[PDB]
Amino acid sequence: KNIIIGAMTALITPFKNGKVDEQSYARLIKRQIENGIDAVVPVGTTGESATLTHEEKRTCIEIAVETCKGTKVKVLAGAGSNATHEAVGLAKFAKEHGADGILSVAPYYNKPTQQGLYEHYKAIAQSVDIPVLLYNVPGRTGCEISTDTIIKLFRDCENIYGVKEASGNIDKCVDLLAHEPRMMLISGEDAINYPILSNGGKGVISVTSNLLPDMISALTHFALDENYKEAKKINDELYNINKILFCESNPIPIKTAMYLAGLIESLEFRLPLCSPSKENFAKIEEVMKKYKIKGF
Amino acid sequence: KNIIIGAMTALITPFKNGKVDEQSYARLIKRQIENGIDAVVPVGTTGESATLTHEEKRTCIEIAVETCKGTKVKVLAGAGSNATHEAVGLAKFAKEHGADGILSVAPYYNKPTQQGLYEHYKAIAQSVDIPVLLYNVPGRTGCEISTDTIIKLFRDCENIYGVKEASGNIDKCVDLLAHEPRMMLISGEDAINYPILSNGGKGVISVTSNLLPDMISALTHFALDENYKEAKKINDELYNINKILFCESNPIPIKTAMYLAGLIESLEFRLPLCSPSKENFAKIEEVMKKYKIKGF
Amino acid sequence: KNIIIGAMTALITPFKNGKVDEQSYARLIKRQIENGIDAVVPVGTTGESATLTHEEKRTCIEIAVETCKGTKVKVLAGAGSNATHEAVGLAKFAKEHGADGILSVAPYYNKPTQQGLYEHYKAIAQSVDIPVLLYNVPGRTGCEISTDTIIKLFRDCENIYGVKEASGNIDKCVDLLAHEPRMMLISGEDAINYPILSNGGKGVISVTSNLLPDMISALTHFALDENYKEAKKINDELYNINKILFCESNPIPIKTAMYLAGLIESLEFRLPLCSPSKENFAKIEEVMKKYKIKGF
Amino acid sequence: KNIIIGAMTALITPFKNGKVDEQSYARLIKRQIENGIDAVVPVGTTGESATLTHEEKRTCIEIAVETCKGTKVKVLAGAGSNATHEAVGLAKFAKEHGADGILSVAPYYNKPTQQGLYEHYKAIAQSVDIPVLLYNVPGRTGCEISTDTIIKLFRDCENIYGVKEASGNIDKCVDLLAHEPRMMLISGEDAINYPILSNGGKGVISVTSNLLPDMISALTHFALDENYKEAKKINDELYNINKILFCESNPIPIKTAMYLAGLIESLEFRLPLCSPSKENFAKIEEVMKKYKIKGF
Ligand SMILES: [Mg+2]
Ligand SMILES: [Mg+2]
Ligand SMILES: [Mg+2]
Ligand SMILES: [Mg+2]
Ligand SMILES: [Mg+2]
Repeated sequence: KNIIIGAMTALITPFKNGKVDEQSYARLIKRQIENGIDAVVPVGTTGESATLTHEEKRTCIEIAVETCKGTKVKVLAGAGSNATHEAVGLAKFAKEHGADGILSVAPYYNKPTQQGLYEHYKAIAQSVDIPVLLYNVPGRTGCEISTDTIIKLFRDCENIYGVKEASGNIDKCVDLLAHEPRMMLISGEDAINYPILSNGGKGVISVTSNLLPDMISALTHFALDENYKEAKKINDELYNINKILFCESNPIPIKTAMYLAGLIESLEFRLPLCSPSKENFAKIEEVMKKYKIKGF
Repeated sequence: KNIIIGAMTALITPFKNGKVDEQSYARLIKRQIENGIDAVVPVGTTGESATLTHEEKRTCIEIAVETCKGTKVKVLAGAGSNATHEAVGLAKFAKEHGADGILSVAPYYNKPTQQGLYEHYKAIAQSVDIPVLLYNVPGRTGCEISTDTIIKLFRDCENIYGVKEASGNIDKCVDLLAHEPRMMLISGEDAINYPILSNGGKGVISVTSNLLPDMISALTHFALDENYKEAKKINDELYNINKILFCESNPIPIKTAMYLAGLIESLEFRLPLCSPSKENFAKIEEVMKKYKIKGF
Repeated sequence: KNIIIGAMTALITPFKNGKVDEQSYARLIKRQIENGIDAVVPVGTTGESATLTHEEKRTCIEIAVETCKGTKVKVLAGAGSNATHEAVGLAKFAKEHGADGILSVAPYYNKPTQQGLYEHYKAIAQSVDIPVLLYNVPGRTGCEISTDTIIKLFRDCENIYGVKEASGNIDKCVDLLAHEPRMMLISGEDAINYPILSNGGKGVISVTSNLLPDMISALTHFALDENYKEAKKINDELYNINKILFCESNPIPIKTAMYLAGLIESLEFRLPLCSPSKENFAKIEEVMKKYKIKGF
Repeated sequence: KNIIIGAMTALITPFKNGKVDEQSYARLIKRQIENGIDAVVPVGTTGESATLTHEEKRTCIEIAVETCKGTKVKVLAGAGSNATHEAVGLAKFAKEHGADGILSVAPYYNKPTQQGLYEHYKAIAQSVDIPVLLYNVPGRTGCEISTDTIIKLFRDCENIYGVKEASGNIDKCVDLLAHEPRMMLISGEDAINYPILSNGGKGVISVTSNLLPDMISALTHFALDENYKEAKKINDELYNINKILFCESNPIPIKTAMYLAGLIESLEFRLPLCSPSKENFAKIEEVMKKYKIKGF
């Protein structure tokens, strides 16, 4: 199977005066490329996919594809939906614009059955010829892709090569790789990046890397080289920022941190996302003081 | 405040060959009107709003408006989104197509903070001049509208008159009406329709009423007339069907039941929703046997 | 079946210099009698049963029996254990001292299966000829007595006549009384006393009644007389204190309130229970000011 | 600090005709010793501590102590209680009978606050001069020892040297060792033995080791030597049995398996524990066939 693994970043989407800051966006992707990141995920959860128009999604994927040309960095485009017809369309659309693969979140809100999830992802995978990474985040979607469903999809569909887990469930991570060791388990939870990698996970799709790409990149490559002592050291040092970045719902803290670091001009979200409380603003600013934040 | 209360039905959306069966939709609405229902909710969760196009939503809302003409039955249109710009747009469109009010689900997947939810709903309420009913369903959205946020919205925005609760949390129902007894609490959980009504709730937005509109209508109207003994008797008799209608994710069981009863022509969903398991199909058929299902 | 129902109080156990203050205990029970309580529950959860010696349990049960003599107030003695051999002994012990019935908590910590729960309570019920009330509080025990297990025990064993539910699950309360309407469902959760009673529950075993026995007894008797408007009114008025009494784990707040009210001499617990934080001490004190606390 | 780490077994307690089978108990401990186990835990959760008398607990600790003399194997005696005075007594008794340390479970059922847990464990630790291992299992106790409380006790009390974690929470395991890397984090959850060990955990207190002590011991010692590929390989191979051993509440499956393997004579529990379902009995028997079970 064709795969996209390694250190990867769920890119924030900066807004300026209500619109996508296209210049900032490209500049941020170049900063990730320059700090050892292996792939970028435009228009994921961290990129506020829910509040972007279809045209803004196209724009962000196109900027990511264009910025990564001539480098080793791959573009794993977010292209999920809780409607199978729309998710299939978004997958073909990401391929048509040159994405190397797609990240496709499990359907939110309508809670499909395991059978329904299987048919959902089989339709997506059969619609394109580029790698597809499943994305399990039950706290956001209201549903869980079972281990059996993931493994069935991995074995039945060529393009489906792994899953990005954001479930706080290391037992499930053991279950997955003990029964299907060929899949690419990807950490979707920065605080437990090292435990997932040390169990055989092959990458991360990180929030923290927006702010500290060199550290997340070093962590991942130490771990993939079985330098677990060095990987664990970085994971431990990052625990405090990894947690504070979820003091409020992601991406509210990471965008606050990027703004505090001078990496984006405006602390703008699209409703229903908004600025954090005055405490969490102060707590994020205080935790950042302990880390070396790369500039441009 | 202008309100929409009483016995209400979250209408299923029947499909035939992948298309909305418009004749069937109108005939099912007529059936609801003739069995004492006070309002119909087109394109809610039970109506598979997630997989309908904007034009199909317009279509279902318009059929609901047209079928209720010349009766007392109101149209409380589903018109929510996890993107505030879209939720405001959907509310304005629901008003333009003749809805009497809107039901607006709490943003799913992106988990806004309480501050974000307040701003979300304040934008929606200010966009139209028809009643707005909040909708709290944390098992599906991944977020909760706190009691404090609900009360603030009720008090600060003229159009917001209550909340549909699907949270399995009678403590919260006490909290709401003990601190703001002027709001309209609406049951969004059929099995506990009577406990919510007996605490001062003023209506239901029901799944079971799709199949048993006369029983759900009688229950609600008994409760509103303070005949609690008769309301509880129907609530108790309906428990088995109320629960089996959630053996699988709503609306999979209710559509299965409508098909088994001959009220819809084909057991069709839009992916990622699909037919129930053979075992759950049999269980639904078994529970139905104890109830008298009105025809057309 | 012989039953013990109505408004009941899970009595706090006052300590003085590390021992049970037997006069205070007696003084507290007559105060409950004088304010309309129908039964008292010595040595329950609220009475710190876990840290009392066997002899101490005997003293509190005997004081309860003697103080209630010649009044209509009954003694429903706490007599549970997570070891069946011991639970049987405590039930016999409780009967020998003149208790009218026993409250028997579901086995904590060792998580018996439903089959094990059945055999546990069948052994207890067969050991005495006085009524047995089951007690389901899964947040504390780690196990749940299923509806089916409760109903089977009710139907198979003479002395088992109902269940005290502290599970925040009004759905289960509907489930219980819809399938076995002859059982005595007892609210073990003060905030939702009225919803449980309004569904056919026949009593409460209350924490709040320690402080406000007149209000809890009036609430219960209003509801049993089908004056739901007046029962709901007291339930609504009591919500703030009903919630603050669990700001920390019961009985830490209620004993704090009893001490603040001058109803007990010193705020003493047995470890691992201890005084609340200074912040919750103040919170409790502030909520109490809105209520009229009967004296002795 | 004095520590007890490595591969450890939460010993089952065999019954024959309702009494502790003392000869079987000694023989099972010798089997653990001969298969590379570094310490045995008499009368823990897996040993049915809840239903043993004070006499039987002393008998089991004494058999463990006597059987381990002249070997390197330590005795980490279960000696916890939800009453601090009793937990202090049991700790004192464990030491007097020659235990090398004690395992002390967080108070069950009575739900102490974090302040209360601190005072509870400080009283225990100050009562003896042997190592004390905390034990967090919130699914069974209804309370959680927070990371902050664990670290405070580790730093404030000499003999408190770590925690056995049964919480399904790899995030917390990262939190613990990142802020206090000197403590001994012990896996109390067999399925995730390897992830905990690979993050710096230093031992296991295992259920599966009752049946497969050689495999658990090899896993642990591979991991302590950073032979992670070999440790993970055993962890993966053991996943199926690790999970099936909790098909029903531990120790029902493990005793069933020990009986099925011919390692104990009689499948006897003390109520409220009981035999597993017929179906689970078969599922355990099926899964056992894939593993080589050492004899005596
Ligand atoms: Mg790589
Ligand atoms: Mg599995
Ligand atoms: Mg409140
Ligand atoms: Mg020794
Ligand atoms: Mg070695």
